[PDB]
Amino acid sequence: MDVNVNIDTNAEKQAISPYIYGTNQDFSNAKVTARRIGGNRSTGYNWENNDSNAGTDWKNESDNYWLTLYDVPKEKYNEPASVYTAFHDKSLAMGVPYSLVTLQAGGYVAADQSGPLANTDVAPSSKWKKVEFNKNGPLSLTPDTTDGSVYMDEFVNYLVNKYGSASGSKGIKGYSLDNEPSLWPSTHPLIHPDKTKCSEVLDKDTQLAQVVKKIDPAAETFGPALFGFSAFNDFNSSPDWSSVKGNYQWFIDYYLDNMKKNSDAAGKRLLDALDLHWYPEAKGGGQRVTTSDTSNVDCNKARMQAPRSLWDSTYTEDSWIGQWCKWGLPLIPKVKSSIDKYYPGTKLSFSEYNYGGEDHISGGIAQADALGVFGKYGVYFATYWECNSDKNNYVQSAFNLYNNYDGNNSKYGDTDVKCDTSDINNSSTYASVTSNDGNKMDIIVMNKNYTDSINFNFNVSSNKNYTSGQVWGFDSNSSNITKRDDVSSISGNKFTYKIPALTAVHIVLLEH
Ligand SMILES: [Ca+2]
Ligand SMILES: [Cl-]
Repeated sequence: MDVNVNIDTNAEKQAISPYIYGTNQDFSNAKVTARRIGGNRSTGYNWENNDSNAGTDWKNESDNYWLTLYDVPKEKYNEPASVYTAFHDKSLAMGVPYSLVTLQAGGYVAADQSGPLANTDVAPSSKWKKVEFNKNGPLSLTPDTTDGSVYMDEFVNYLVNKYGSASGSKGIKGYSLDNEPSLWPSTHPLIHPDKTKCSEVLDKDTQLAQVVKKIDPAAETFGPALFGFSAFNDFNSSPDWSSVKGNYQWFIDYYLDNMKKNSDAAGKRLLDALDLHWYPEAKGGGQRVTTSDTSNVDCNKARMQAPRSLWDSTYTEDSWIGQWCKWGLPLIPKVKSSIDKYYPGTKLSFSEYNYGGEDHISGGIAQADALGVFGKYGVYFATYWECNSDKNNYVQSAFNLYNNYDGNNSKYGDTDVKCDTSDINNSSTYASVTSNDGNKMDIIVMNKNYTDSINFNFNVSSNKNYTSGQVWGFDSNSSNITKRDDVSSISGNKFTYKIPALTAVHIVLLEH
């Protein structure tokens, strides 16, 4: 089929945030620009001794899981925050410019490593230390592990003491206000048996964000870290939602408006990034696309289309969101409208997401598309979450397609520009320019079609004169990014490139 692509390097310009190419889990061979330590294990992580609790993901088990996961040596097992310092040390060693780390708000953190806890061990008990936000006495780099409490200000202070402020080269840049708070009772029944109130989340986010700003005025806060659309909507059927709803379309408006009001009252921004998790509910072939089963072709197809629910008002996905909450899709324009109406200047983060089929071309194309979307639509931060025991070779290809396509860490541009394809069903196209190198334009082009090749007819409107194009890509035959044939000929900033089915490509155009 033929598809036209119209690029204008002087229209619809948008700064691409460098921190969209992040992860929660390290890749064996993929370039990242941001890393998070967060998720379910964060809520009951004790910084004083590194103990944590799995909650209902793993038998309410209190253990050394985070010590092993983050490769803390045995002689640092009892060093405060050794899990977080191993983590941020690795960020620095890798040259990764942004670490997002999680602080605790659930209410209690593991006191020991006694294994699976009984329902009788519900907090408060000898199994739990109480979280407090403020110590109200002098801070120590050697916190007391023998009392019944753990202090968040003392924790951040330890980290800043080691690394300095976020304003400097080594500082941790971001702090997450715990994790998935409306799921505290079902993920962490032993910490937080009761449903989380809208007023409770607001208050805890507000007070925890004030601790961060006190200790590191330059550090950024991420909240509320909502699990999914149900929490965006009515904070997962929060018992107090009816009484605080008023005119608010959804909990996101309530949350933004009140953080704005709370920030104005405190005299400083307390929320830097509205932080959200997005595991697509989109289905194909009767399956949610997050599945690892790639034998299901209609599921594979839905997977590559699913990123369209983030931005495209013409796309309808097969899900309960698509059926019952059409008002909330496409997601990013909706959230962006809420930000512009309730808390202007707030950034948007996706600290967990995963499109499934990680070891399949449909999983790589969907991941490549999600990364394009984040960059085109003003996402500040995003961190992929691993769902398939590191069987993620095509996910890694997508990351490398952007920032290490040639194995020499050549990267995508920092400025998104107008790049309109005539077929959004069968293709995705992103173009970028690099603010300090006018010699080049970078284009991501994917053929989402399962069987047919696409002749892409490119029309670049620019004052630059591009004369050569190089091409790198992956496809259904290999996750390995191979250098493909050069662009044939460029005449008057126009050229053609034929892409086979299920292929994702990075095109580099040069004036010279
Ligand atoms: Ca203590
Ligand atoms: Cl949540």
